[PDB]
Amino acid sequence: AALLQCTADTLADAVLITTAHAWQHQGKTLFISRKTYRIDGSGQMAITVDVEVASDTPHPARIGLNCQLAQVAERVNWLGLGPQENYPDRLTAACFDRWDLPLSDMYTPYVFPSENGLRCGTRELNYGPHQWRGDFQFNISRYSQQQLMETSHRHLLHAEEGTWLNIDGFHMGIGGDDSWSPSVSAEFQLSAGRYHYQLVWCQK
Amino acid sequence: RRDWENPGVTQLNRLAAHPPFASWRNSEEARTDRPSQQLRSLNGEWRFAWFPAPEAVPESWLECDLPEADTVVVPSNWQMHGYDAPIYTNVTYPITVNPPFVPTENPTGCYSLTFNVDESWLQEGQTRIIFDGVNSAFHLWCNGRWVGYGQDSRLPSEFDLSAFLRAGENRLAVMVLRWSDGSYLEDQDMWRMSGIFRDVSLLHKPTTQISDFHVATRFNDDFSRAVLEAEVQMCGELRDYLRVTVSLWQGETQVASGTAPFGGEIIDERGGYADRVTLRLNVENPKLWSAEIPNLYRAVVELHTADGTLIEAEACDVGFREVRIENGLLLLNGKPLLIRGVNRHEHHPLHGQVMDEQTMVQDILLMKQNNFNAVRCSHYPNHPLWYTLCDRYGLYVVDEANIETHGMVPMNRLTDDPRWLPAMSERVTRMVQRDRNHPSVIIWSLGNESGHGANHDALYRWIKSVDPSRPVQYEGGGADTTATDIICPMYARVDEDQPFPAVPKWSIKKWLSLPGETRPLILCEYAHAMGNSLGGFAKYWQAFRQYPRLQGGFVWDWVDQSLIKYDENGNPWSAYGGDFGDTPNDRQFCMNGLVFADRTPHPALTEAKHQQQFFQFRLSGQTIEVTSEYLFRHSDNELLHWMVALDGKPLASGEVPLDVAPQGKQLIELPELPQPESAGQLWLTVRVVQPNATAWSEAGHISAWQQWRLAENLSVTLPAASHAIPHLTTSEMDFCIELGNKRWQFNRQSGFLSQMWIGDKKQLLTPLRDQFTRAPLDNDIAVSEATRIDPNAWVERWKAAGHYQAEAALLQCTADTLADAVLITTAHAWQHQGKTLFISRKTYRIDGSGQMAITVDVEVASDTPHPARIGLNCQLAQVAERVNWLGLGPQENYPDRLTAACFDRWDLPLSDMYTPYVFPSENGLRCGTRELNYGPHQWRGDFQFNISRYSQQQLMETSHRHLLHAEEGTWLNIDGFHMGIGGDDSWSPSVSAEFQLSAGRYHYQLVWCQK
Ligand SMILES: CC(C)S[C@@H]1O[C@H](CO)[C@H](O)[C@H](O)[C@H]1O
Ligand SMILES: [Mg+2]
Ligand SMILES: [Mg+2]
Ligand SMILES: [Mg+2]
Ligand SMILES: [Mg+2]
Ligand SMILES: [Mg+2]
Ligand code: NA
Ligand code: NA
Ligand code: NA
Ligand code: NA
Ligand code: NA
Repeated sequence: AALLQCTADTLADAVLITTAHAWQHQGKTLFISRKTYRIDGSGQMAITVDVEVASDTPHPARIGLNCQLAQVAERVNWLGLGPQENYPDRLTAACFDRWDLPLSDMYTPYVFPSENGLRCGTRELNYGPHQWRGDFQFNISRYSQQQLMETSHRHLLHAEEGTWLNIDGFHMGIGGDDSWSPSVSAEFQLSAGRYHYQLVWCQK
Repeated sequence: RRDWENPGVTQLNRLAAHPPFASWRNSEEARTDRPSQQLRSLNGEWRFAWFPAPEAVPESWLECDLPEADTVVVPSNWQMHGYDAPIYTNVTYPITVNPPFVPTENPTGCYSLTFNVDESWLQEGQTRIIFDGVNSAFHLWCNGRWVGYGQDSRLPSEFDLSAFLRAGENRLAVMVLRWSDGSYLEDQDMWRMSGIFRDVSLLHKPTTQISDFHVATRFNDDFSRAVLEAEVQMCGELRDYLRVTVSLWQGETQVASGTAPFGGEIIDERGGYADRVTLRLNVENPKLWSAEIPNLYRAVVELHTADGTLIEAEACDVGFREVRIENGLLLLNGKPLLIRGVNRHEHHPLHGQVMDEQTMVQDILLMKQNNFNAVRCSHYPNHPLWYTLCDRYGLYVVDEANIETHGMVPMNRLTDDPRWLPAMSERVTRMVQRDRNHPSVIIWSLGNESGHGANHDALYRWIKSVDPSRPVQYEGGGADTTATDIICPMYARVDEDQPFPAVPKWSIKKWLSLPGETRPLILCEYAHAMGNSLGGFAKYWQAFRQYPRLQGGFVWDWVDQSLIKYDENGNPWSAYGGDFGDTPNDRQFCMNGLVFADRTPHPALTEAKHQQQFFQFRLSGQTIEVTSEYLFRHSDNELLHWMVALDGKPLASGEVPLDVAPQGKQLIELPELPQPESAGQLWLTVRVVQPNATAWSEAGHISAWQQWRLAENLSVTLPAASHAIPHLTTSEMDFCIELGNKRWQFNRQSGFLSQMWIGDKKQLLTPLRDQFTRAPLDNDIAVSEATRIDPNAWVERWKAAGHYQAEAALLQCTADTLADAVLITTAHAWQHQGKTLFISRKTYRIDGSGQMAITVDVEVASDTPHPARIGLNCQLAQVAERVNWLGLGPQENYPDRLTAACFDRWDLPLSDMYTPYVFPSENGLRCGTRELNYGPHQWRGDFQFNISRYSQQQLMETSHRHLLHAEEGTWLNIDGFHMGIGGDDSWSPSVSAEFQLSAGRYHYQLVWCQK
């Protein structure tokens, strides 16, 4: 990430932070992310994200945010598709409802670890004292993506401190027509060029 | 007798049907297709009188011209001259359905002509009269004596006048009935007119003459050898000294010839045809005919005495081609066709159903220029010159019998009735008899929308027996009945099934594989081009290219059937159904063309040209792969032009000749290019240009194109700090922002941008407000009527939900002062009777450079019908001469109809940004636009827009283009999102799901600035 802009403004009942960043590689701009964070008297933090993805870069795996929360909580409660793991091209069986599971059920122990446990079509997510509202896809677990990608076998994974939360505005399909060639259908690739998503993070 | 109310009497004294004759008496004139002294035209000024019924015609008319008659031009349709009204009805008959009777008030047209006959014509031989087209039935008298009668408005009726004429002056009297029993078989979707609307001629033939001739061409396995076989029949004095010589010419060279006496092979216990002879000519390495290379030979048929006297000669152009269906594919000269077709009615806005050479040529040129290779004679045999022109210019033809009984209930009531077999047989048999020697004709059709009756089965078999060289098709009764060799549905969708009981229209892809099915599938009609339509056209072409057995289709249709009317002032205007007092009527349903009645294209034409391209392209790296879809020719008149531009600015370009064999591939490696560090998207556009003119196009004609995005360099460079900060002033009713010479005013009661000044000049006539509706397209209205609401049509669903009348409720309107800008925030709710349909949340950020950034986020209730658009609109005070944009163009393009458009910088006169569809609706949109410039304004983002002098409300409220009036200023519609236009059909919802705005939440953003 390269910073382009970072400003702060006060409005009548809130403070507005505005940022812009570019992600580059070998001098090429891959992605540009523009955001606004508006924090109001109610304590709700409204996050707006507008991303540009260069047309000539391979369509990305996801367009989201992530962070490592300091806390660990017993349950995960959401209003979205579930209860089990579901992805864009594999979510027909999931149902829109209010689901509540222990944190570990939000992690899928595939023998060869990878991105896993996403839930799509979520409008509200509750974890510890935190609540996130919007229309997004998310995964939450004790393992960073970095770990999952560096680890060959599930038995060798170790819970990190805290909880890693990935909240996505958009996520690529998983494919599977075959597993020895590109198998994600065009309609599930993030090829729109410009994406927008918005979330509200507030306290419970 | 009322022979016009008796399907058992379709003619009286009519001569047998046959292929075009001219009775040349010199073989070289026949070879050259020069005029024949023995074939005269009686076209010109005739005498005419109109009567309300046949009972009103006075007997004196048989012997004398009526003083009150008018002199009129023939051929013509009398409605075109104003004698009575033409009627526009689609399915329902124009007369009460009570076969075989017709109304007793039945417009009768009394035509007459005094003409000359030279004595020589009467000293020997036979003199006949030929009426190429009389609608719908007629009695003929010559010199006051009754000659005969004929029915079938679309084929020639011939009568021998030998015994009725005299040297010098003679007078014809033709009593034409508008309605007859033949009308029950002429219910095609078109204007219902009448008269002597095709040519009238007089032909002299010798007493011993060629009465028919059939030419066939058969080949060996690889088409390197052929045998032309010509069966010739004579009438007259049969004698042993007679012979027939058939000679075959390629230009001035005689390639083959055969001579034989009459007397065919023994056929049965009683012998053979002593009045027939079959000549067989071997032809080595024949030049084959196709729509791609219409190679033709000339066959001259000489009837002569053995010792050398030519009696008469007949002739035809011959195209060596084989048509056959094998293994489920329609093959032409052994290769599978891909039909880029169109249905074409014979229509002229001034002349009605009278066709002329110019018009026909004009149409074939445009068809070819637009990548069509085939035409369906919807729905009757055409004027004879049509076939000659398709044979010479090269178009594949589906010749269709003049049989349509759509309005019956059920549709096969007459076609399944043995009593109507005779009438139907004539329509099929006479067509085959006349048109069987034209190579352009590749498929015979039994007629249209007449259900499926046993009469169809019988006639299907008759053709199969008499002419095994062409497949027979017929759509009625479900498009895959036992009366068709080809599955030929109308408006079947690509992926979507429409399972109507008894006659379902399956997805074409699914249809091919139903249990036991094996036939090829070619839609006889698809892509209903009514108004702003052709949405989803590319979906059909992708399917056709992907599945071998999907062999194309015929678009509906070529030309709008509008008619010219004149206003008080005498200015012409385009009329449709009901415009002549005609009722019941089907309004605008008569206009479904790719082109306007004067041949001006509608925007959809470029979409068809593009999807129908003959060259396909793939890009890998800087290697372009060109694939030819031609089956027979090499790309010998083609060059590849390539150009790279950055956001519309040319950076490089070149040309490469194309050398690709039919079905072949050519790899083209592009040069090291521009790697610009400057911001923007690089775009590659390639075009195939024909350097040399052809019979159908001018030098430089563009036949195909394609575009691809190449490298993109996203701008990361920051705007230069401004030495200014807009000032805000507030009152209870407004928020006013000032910056330099600029000012913005926002109304606090409505929540909208009410005015803007540049300098001190007001810029808006109406505020900028959200818009979620469109002036409905023909496809949105479909078959809805005020008198008969269709609740499933889009327009009706939007109406019912209140979209057109919902009112914006202000939920919030705030102003904030930033470090370097003023920020206005608003939110509105659109509601209708208790229900919140849409919520619009926006921010307007006006900074120190004078730019206004607008962000819009809309929510759409999931249970309201998906809206036509999600955008803003306003009436600008200025009117500027040009419109310049960076986006898709240059022509009108919509989400489901934009493949043909190319992204570039376009600049057109304002008026070009409006599409004058006869029936007004939402029109002129251009999609995928990044920057729009109009006068002093500039708008940037990623949107679709239209701009014109006509409001959506005005377009929605006016039924005819000629009644529209430019409003003050210019109306601009800038959409974040716009619904597809549809058109798979125009009488049901046809917009594909992926083109409906059903996302629930929508985001768009624009920046409005100056210059
Ligand atoms: C309106 C449908 C029930 S019939 C539909 O009408 C169209 C009108 O342009 C064309 O005539 C089509 O051939 C016909 O199938
Ligand atoms: Mg009759
Ligand atoms: Mg000779
Ligand atoms: Mg003589
Ligand atoms: Mg019809
Ligand atoms: Mg009507
Ligand atoms: Na891994
Ligand atoms: Na095909
Ligand atoms: Na029509
Ligand atoms: Na060439
Ligand atoms: Na209208």
